[PDB]
Amino acid sequence: SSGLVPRGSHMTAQTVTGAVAAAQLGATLPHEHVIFGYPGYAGDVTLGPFDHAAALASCTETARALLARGIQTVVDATPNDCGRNPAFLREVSEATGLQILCATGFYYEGEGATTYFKFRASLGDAESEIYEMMRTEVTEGIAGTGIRAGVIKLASSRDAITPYEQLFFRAAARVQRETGVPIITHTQEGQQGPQQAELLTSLGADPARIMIGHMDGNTDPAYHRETLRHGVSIAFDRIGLQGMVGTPTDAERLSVLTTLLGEGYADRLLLSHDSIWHWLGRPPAIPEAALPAVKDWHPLHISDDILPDLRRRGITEEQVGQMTVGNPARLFG
Ligand SMILES: [Br-]
Ligand SMILES: [Br-]
Ligand SMILES: [Br-]
Ligand SMILES: [Br-]
Ligand SMILES: [Co+2]
Ligand SMILES: [Co+2]
Repeated sequence: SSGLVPRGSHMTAQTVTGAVAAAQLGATLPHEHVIFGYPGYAGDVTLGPFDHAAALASCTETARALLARGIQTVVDATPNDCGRNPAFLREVSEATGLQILCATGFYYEGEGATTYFKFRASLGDAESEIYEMMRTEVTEGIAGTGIRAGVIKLASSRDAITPYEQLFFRAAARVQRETGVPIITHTQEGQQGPQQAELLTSLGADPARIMIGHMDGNTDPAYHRETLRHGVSIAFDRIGLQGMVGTPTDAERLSVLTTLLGEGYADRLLLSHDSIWHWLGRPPAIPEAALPAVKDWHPLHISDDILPDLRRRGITEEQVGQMTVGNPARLFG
């Protein structure tokens, strides 16, 4: 246990099929979405119903393809208000053997279903209600199913971590101190990474259990270095999603990544795609102009294209193993 180890609290990762030892996690994708729906998708149920058999077939096919790559674990980062379905994730996991951790949390103000908790906040202690929800889902289970969330998902807006969002950050810090559960986050358009790390650590959350995400959204490495100073991990977790409404290209992501790797930050860098295996609501109508922005946007892209490109650029087998196996084992295990 060299380096920065988690402050003895959580002893094993909690997956949708039960507890799993850190050493059993293996190569892991720290931020993906088996299924996902933007708030409102359920309102379009008549014309956009969930085809369970089709979704299970497509998702198990993806899980099998990941296992072929030696990826044994996926962290599903889907917020409670964005189509999270623990029971479905368990079906996919039981069917294939792929380990899946699910999340507890609400999305950022710009895209989440915010009305409910904004209302609860106007009436009383919304932070405490959110804390109770997170704590119960992490320690006891979700929706009475016994399936527990293995990570807390937090998300902030671009210009600030809004009052609405801070309710979740404060509740999550409290649950993190009590259980030691991992925290993963969404940052909007390459902003607030430092602010998130400062806020969570100042609230007492363990930096060794924190992964600030969507950091590939910023192409100035000083921003990543400022975030990393807090002792937290950062994830380039939308690899393959290029030029989509402002995101950098993978070439730009790799430049920052290789610069950080050359500066010895391998112990704090994680890689994922933020892929969606099966969309909820009506199947997305992909515009002909956006086809290139999503061509590498699937979960086999890091295994097949990114890792070999890092290796040929001088990144070592040990560094790749640290990012894809070592880091996840410590952060989620
Ligand atoms: Br469920
Ligand atoms: Br279902
Ligand atoms: Br609020
Ligand atoms: Br490799
Ligand atoms: Co996100
Ligand atoms: Co995501």
